[PDB]
Amino acid sequence: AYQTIYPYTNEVLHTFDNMTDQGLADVLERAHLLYKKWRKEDHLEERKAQLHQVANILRRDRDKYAEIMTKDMGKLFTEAQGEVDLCADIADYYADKADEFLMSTPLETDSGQAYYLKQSTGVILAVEPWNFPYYQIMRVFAPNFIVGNPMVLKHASICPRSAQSFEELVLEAGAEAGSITNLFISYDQVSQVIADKRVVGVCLTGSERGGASIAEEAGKNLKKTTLELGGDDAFIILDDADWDQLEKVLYFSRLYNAGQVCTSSKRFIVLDKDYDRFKELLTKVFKTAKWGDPMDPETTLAPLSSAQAKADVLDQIKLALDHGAELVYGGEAIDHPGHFVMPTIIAGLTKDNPIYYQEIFGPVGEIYKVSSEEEAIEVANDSNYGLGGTIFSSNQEHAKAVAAKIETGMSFINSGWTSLPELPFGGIKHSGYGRELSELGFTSFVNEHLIYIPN
Amino acid sequence: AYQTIYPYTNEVLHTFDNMTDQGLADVLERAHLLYKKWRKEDHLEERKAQLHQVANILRRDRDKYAEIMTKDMGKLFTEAQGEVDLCADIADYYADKADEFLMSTPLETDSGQAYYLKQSTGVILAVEPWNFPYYQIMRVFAPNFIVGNPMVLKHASICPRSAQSFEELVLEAGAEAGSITNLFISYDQVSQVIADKRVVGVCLTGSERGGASIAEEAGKNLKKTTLELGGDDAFIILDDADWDQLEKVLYFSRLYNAGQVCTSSKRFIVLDKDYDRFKELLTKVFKTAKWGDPMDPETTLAPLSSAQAKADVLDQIKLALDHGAELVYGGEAIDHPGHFVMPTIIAGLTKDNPIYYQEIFGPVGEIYKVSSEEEAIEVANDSNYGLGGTIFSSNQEHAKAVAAKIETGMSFINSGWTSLPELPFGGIKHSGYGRELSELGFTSFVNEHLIYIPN
Repeated sequence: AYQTIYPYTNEVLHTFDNMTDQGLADVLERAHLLYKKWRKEDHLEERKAQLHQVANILRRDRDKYAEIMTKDMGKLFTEAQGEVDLCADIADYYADKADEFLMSTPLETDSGQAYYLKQSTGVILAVEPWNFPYYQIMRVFAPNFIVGNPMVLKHASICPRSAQSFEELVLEAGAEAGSITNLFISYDQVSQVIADKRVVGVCLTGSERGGASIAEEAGKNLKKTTLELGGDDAFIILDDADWDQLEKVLYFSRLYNAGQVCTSSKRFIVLDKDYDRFKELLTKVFKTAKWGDPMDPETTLAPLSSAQAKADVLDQIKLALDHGAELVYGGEAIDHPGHFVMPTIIAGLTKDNPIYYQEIFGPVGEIYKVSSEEEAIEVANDSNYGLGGTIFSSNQEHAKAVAAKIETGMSFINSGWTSLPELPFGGIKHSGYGRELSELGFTSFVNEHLIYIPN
Repeated sequence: AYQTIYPYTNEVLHTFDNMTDQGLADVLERAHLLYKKWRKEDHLEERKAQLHQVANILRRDRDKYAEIMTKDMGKLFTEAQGEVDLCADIADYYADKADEFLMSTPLETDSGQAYYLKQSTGVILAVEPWNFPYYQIMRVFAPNFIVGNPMVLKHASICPRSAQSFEELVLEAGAEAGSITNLFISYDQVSQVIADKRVVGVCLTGSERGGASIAEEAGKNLKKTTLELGGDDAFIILDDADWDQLEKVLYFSRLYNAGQVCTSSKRFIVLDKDYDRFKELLTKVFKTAKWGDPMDPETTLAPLSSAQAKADVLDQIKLALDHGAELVYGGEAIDHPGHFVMPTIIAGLTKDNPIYYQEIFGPVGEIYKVSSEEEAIEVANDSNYGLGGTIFSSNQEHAKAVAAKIETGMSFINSGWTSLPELPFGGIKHSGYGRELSELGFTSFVNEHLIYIPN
């Protein structure tokens, strides 16, 4: 069912009706016709203006959209405001970059005249998750809208107001109906969407189980995909780390969005010499957490997004301890109807402990002790994931050199993750493939169309 | 089932044994360790030199490799020599472009310093087809070898000597064992390879049946893919076409490789006024075909690549006729043990004739009648395919304008298809996704690895 249930109170705020098969067919036809219209007639300047207006309305109504996200999935209102801010920038970015990103590309050849165009292809299915309900949509809506690929959206079951309001936002901005349409549909209907010939690509952000299910169905139907999945990012503290600067980023690095971030700093990798010192430092930082009402500006730790999310995180902590890990800090129950998990730190994970290799989507710090920088890299790369990661080092060339040795899509130097419209975002291994944002995130579903005139 | 049967004589020339499970395990580990070696040690200049040496050996022994292809799958020896030539050029191209294509890319941001690296990812499975046994391998081996992604190859069951000799060629050039390894393996084993954690991407060229099977398995295992599939390219003759230039390219356009080309000119689209003239012109051209021994330099039409290929094409011709199409020319049996199909022209396909929308992988001309340029574009785009195509018009700017309106990945002006190392090759719809060749074909299985240093 599609329901808004506030994670702070566990109470129902909204219930939404499912889309019928005929409603879905009607939406796909409308989207296909819009694709054809944008191919036949030049409406680029209108779409650029409309995307700027999306950003404008997000600015005007920021607190409205921020609260919608908090009420859907529980995140701190301040974090949700920041998410709106980033969405504003992404929309403005792709509208501003439209002409440059759509320009024909000459090809060097002495055999004739050659270039390629960057053209729309059709209707794109976006499958997006609850942890960043707006940002994950905007990352794919903005570039696809600019090139002229209408979008249909299947969002998380627990953020239906976010999903519905996003469609409403785009219509409010003046975009033609069909530019994006939210689909309150079943998994079986999703399969039908993927098999529909009007649909020409699927972009997914979410879990690797959802990713595998969707990518399998897309492959069956010859549909191109991009996958933005989870991570188990290594935050590697080198022998020349600045420990003052280190302390200042730790809370954000693991506890932002209550740790429910694919690029959360999930595996801290620390040298033996520094191990006791880091245990104490991370404990100090985690102790500062104040859980409670995510609408309250004093609150610095949100409840998790659902009862199941909380259960799963608690079970993972328990699994870790049952297989020999050390409980360093926390792990005690929070007595409140909201889906709260207290900041918890574990260490002593060995390779035969399942949690050594599992992503924990909650506020769980993990400390991996290593004996050398070589081993730090080995442990960092001994992962089924490879999304982000951090290198902490006061020597810039040292930091860059270690970063290049990590098998991962992103390396953040002396800092936890961030995202900006101009920076490509994506991973390797079970973290997925393809890139979103920057110019790399513009061409995923464009037809690079060669035109060749031989001499 | 890996067996060379010469399509001219129907004689078995080679039977090969399948690779064992242990053999395959050993190959995958060798490939993985080679990936790690090339990550941890800079061997780019060695690989550049080795790839140039692959080109050197192909040049020196061109006739050997051409004959291998002819004997496997029946193509004209002269065409196979041309295929070798293109392979030489692709190899030299990626070796020459290596440093440019591998350069770090600075990213403009005022929030700090950012760049992304282009790094290898792991072992790539290439699944390749019989119609261009060497060229389809080289398109993916050359860029991946340069990147540092070792390759394992599953080739068509009917070109096993081509497949084995390609591995031998790379070894002869001095490349380290594991740079490419041919796999004589079952579909069971192919699925094993796709599920193996050491394998990080799958590139396939071939039919959409195999493409869908492979992409479905890749998706289930979160493995990135590119698909280069079939086409039903529209060759559109506009009202200002140069008919002398037109006559000169028609034979090649549909009868090169006996029509067994994803970018063959399968749908000729002609205006009412020109229809009778084109019918007799295409008939004139087709009657010049001389079938026979593909090793004989006077032979200008090869047998098809297998008994089943011939049977499939003959069945499609009959399906077309049974559903109301007109037999313009040909359609008569060639009495010979080889898999010969004579050049055949059909017309009068209607939208309820299945052949209107089917790819015929043989020497079958199809003439589609339209009453306007607008209708020609609509017919060209009314296709489950979108790989190549041709616009014929004396006004090249007009041809360029019309080409942009075609839903397809490539448009060839006043000419049939071609391929060059510097030109991207690929399609949309059921013709697949992704691009091979050019710099676009360099990055398919590269980790675009962001390094971000905030101020």
